Amino acid sequence: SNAMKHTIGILGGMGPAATADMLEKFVELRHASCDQQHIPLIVSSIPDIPDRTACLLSGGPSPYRYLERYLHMLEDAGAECIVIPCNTAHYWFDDLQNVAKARMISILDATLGDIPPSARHVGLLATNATLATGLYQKKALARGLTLIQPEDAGQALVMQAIYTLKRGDKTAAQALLLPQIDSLIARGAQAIIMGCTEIPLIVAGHERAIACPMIDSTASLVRAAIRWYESWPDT
Amino acid sequence: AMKHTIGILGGMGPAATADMLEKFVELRHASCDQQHIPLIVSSIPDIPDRTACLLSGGPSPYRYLERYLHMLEDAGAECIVIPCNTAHYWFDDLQNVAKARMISILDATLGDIPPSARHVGLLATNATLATGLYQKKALARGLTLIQPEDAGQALVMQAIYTLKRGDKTAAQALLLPQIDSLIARGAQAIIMGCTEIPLIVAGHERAIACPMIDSTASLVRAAIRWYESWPDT
Ligand SMILES: OC[C@H]1O[C@@](CO)(O[C@H]2O[C@H](CO)[C@@H](O)[C@H](O)[C@H]2O)[C@@H](O)[C@@H]1O
Ligand SMILES: [Mg+2]
Repeated sequence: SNAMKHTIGILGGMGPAATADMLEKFVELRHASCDQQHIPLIVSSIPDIPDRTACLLSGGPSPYRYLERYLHMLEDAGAECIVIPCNTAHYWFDDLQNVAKARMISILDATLGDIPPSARHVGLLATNATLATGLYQKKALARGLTLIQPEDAGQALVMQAIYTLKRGDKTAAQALLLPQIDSLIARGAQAIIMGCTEIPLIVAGHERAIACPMIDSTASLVRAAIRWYESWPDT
Repeated sequence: AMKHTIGILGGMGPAATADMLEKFVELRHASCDQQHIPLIVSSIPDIPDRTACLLSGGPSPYRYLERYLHMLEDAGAECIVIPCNTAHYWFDDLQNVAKARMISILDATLGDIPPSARHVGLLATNATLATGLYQKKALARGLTLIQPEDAGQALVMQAIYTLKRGDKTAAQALLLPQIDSLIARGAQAIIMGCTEIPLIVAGHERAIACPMIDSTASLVRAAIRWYESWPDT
């Protein structure tokens, strides 16, 4: 668990299914000949972190002091680099980066970096809060992208899909989400960002039925963390 | 950290550890994220190969296990579970050094076998079989364990390490005929006694004529029971 081992901490639990999905992806995306070749990881999946959207939109209790606590726990355990598999939680990214000893890597930049340069007009599937606070907007503008978001009726259904997956019914979530993906495509999306970490779990298996490339924010962050680990002269 | 947090001392291998987290989500009833089990996970895979140590004279995993155990405790884990069957060779030693509660995969798994199944197949690593980890516990319960013959066990071992290398399709081609052989030999149930096995079998249970007992899922259920036994949870 050495710091000199370049251990990656996952500040997770938002939600727990997305965190488990990230772990599976670290295994998938890392080239390894055996157990011992995989990436060293310490994971916090401690879900009591208050709901991010309720905080931002309703003035519910802030997740910030939980994130800070669990970040220091990971650092104290030896994590040299920290990744957060929750898009909405990146509202607090800069604040956490101010207090962090460990390197931090943003899901937002990793995700935008994984969009083909030819897709200028890009759908965005995310929580109401990620949209309302514009987490992707400045970075997308800088890259010369136009973000396409579901209109109000559609967005409510996307939000319901996310929370339905969070409650554990994937089938019901899919029936809610898939029609919203087609609407984005019908409106001209050249790719669609899955900008909430439950979305890839809902979509999994249907990519073939979907006419445009889906950009997986969780997988993008995993790839970035892998590059970070692999950059070291001793790894 | 959180009250009654469960540490997972994982990474053996990492795919099985990920499978364990998925199962904690599946098997816990929760109204929302905030009702899920608090977990801190070590998946730090540099732990030396368990079977290689035991049958091949390779370096011992023990000191790694002890280190990461303390790490989890220091992070606030009050109960520790290990999603590797072969690593239970060291369970008693770890429990001695542990302040936190520990829950054995072996007992959790045997306790989930239907009482009607007397003659049970066992899919596990060579080391788990050779050191008899399941053996004494099973006999106490009146079970008779059936294991593959030499040739078949080499293929089970190959399947496990093939999954560990990341090819599930090749692992399945290797494993499935060994499952059929156990049933042909009269297995009333089969213990998947290696945490990679459920990953290989997943998607095939219907094709399989007898119940498979998932060691990972058994351990998860036992940890959930431990967590829910707290009056302040
Ligand atoms: O847009 C760049 C901006 O993003 C931040 C985090 O908000 O860092 C991200 O981008 C960097 C350069 O691409 C990466 O090295 C880094 O890992 C990623 O988090 C800021 O640091 C930076 O100003
Ligand atoms: Mg390197």
